[PDB]
Amino acid sequence: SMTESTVDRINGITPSALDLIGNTPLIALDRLWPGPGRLLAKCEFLNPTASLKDRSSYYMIAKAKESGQLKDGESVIEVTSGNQGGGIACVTAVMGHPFTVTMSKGNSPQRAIMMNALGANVILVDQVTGKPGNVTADDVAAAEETAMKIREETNAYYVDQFNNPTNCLAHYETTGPEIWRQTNGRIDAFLVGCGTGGCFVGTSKFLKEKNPNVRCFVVEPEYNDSISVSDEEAIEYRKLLGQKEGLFCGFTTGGNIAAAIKLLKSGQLPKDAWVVTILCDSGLKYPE
Amino acid sequence: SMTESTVDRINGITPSALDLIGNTPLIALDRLWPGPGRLLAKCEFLNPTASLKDRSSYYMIAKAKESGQLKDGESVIEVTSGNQGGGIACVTAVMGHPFTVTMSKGNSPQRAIMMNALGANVILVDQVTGKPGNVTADDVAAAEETAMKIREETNAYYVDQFNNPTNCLAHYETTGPEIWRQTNGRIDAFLVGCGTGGCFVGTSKFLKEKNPNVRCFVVEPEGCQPIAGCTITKPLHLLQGSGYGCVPTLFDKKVYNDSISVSDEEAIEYRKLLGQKEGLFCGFTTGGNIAAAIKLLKSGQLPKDAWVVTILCDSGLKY
Ligand SMILES: *Cc1c(COP(=O)(O)O)cnc(C)c1O
Ligand SMILES: *Cc1c(COP(=O)(O)O)cnc(C)c1O
Repeated sequence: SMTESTVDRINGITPSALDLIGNTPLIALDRLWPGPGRLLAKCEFLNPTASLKDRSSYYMIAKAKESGQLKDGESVIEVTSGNQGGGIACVTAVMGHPFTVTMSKGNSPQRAIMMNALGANVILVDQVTGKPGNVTADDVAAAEETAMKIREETNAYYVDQFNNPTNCLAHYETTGPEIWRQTNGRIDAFLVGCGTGGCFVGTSKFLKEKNPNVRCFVVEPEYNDSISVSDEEAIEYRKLLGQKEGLFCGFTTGGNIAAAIKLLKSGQLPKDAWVVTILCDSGLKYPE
Repeated sequence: SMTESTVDRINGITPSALDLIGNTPLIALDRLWPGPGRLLAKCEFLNPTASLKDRSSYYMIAKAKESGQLKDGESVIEVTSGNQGGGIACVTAVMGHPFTVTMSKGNSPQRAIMMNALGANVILVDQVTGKPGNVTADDVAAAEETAMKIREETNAYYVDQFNNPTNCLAHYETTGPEIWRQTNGRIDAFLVGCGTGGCFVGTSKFLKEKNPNVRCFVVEPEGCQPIAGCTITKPLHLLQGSGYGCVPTLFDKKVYNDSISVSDEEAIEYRKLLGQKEGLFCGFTTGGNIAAAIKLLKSGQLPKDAWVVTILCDSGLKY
């Protein structure tokens, strides 16, 4: 695991890509936010598939293996067009698990490149109500139906990212503890968006144990509280993060940065507040 | 710099993206190569612009600042469609240097996305002899002419990646020392492709000082082996960022043992195998490096227990 590791990445040898997961830098965005207070963020784009999903992917596979639910060399299946696919693909490659992915033909082919490159068997499922570039709820229901049919036929382990509790456990045992150590306990708030919610629930649960006075915010597009963010704000702060800090990240990172700056300006926090967010993935994982 | 750093990235705070450069993991590819001997590789794709060019970019900017040649807040310009552009873009963003890039309209628009996202001012220059998707030497010469014209007006610092000796210095002072420490001195051979030649010349020079018995190999595309002295029959290959038809101007034959040739088909095969066996999606030059290192392990030219070290140059996502 990333918790018990004796691995020295700086001055030693890294046994495998699994040891590249977690213990990510916590960077100061001191140029983007020169004060008062400090904006810091976990560089989750420096995980081996360039997203925070390496953590949840690693936990969900590793814990299925430990439980006996997933046997050596046996098949894994997930429904995804996103970062979770790349993460599971990387973990299953190292651990020697055949991995099948279902996703809608609706997705840009670009969404399968990394998964396929890391040895995923990518099944493209016909759209039911959507058109190229628009994957609908019925398009997703169909991808799900294809994966369930394959799972019943093969008895592959279904990762079930949205309902697997080892998703949040990853962040409770790695992300949160790392932030607590890296800040030496100096942190007034944490904030991140929710897809599965693993990152927010796991990290916030751990931080509130160390210090219940830490304000944890969900970033909501268009638990202490929520901060709302527009697509225009996401785009603006994605660009500013690049221009000021030299980090090309995705749109959810734009949103997190824009929410964190609103939170620093609000006066809800002490004048000298240290605010921590997540740089979720690389900007390279997006077309155009 | 990356040499004097007290920064603790694991258990402390990373001041800026500059401190994300170098001290990259040296990974054991023990599944791709289960023995005998060992394949090791620097994860240069975990630099902040996902290429080894963060090192050479950082050195060329930092050393121009130290020399006085580049003043605070003054302009930088480079002719580039490549990983070097992203690296300079990242370094100049942190240090607050306006950065202008020239490149041929011939290049895919995709080649400008990262540079532009990190605040690079991208000037697209009309092709002279090439067509969309085919950038010729005359197309590149034109981009150069546009950058020199702009440089006359603005007096920007010209990075000059193919002629800047601080390119090699980067790898002499970081890459080589890291490999030497991370292996605790156990390395029988080093190998990497050559574009500018910084990585090979710098790393090899340092390793041969620690141990002159370390064999250092250049990875060359089949039919494009200038450094080996062989005639060029195939100018076009898939090893993007390396395998230029000329012996690089920064090349130093005194840290060179031999060349290992690789086909396009081998680059592709080992790019895929690196992904399927190790979970690392890297670029074409990484495919080539892995295929040359495996060929070198299988050859029997080295001891059966040999430790061979190469470079995972960039992410597969940059293509
Ligand atoms: C998964 C993901 C999120 C949200 O993470 P969860 O832990 O699933 O809530 C945010 N941004 C990106 C880019 C993601 O891939
Ligand atoms: C630049 C580059 C090389 C060559 O390294 P040099 O130090 O320029 O010789 C190899 N691979 C990739 C992907 C590069 O970008």
